[PDB]
Amino acid sequence: KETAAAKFERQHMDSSTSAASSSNYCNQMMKSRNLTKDRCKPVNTFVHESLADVQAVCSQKNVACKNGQTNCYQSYSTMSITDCRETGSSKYPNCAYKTTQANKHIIVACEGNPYVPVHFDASV
Ligand SMILES: [Rh+2]
Ligand SMILES: [Rh+2]
Repeated sequence: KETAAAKFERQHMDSSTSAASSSNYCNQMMKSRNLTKDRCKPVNTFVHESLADVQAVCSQKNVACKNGQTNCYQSYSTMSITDCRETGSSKYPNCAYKTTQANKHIIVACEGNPYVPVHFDASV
């Protein structure tokens, strides 16, 4: 089916835009990436960097993951990102999000061979 690596790309990668297309960005992107299908995914981050640059983080600063696993990695350089956060008045199926652009270090969890991002842990 959909690999963990492909799922990370669907849920977290948006290399096409340098920053959050618009105030509508999260409303459109959360739906189109199928993060609103079964429920409103409450929070989700999209990264506006090349796939190779995000895959390279698996080789960068090793940090503890929030769940206590050891396989998380923080980017040495800041990256362009968009945080999506479901609004207090959002009601499934009409999932509503606030769109916020940032330039932060990302923290991803990496797994497999090849060793690639499979979850988005945090930005700092
Ligand atoms: Rh820094
Ligand atoms: Rh700094």
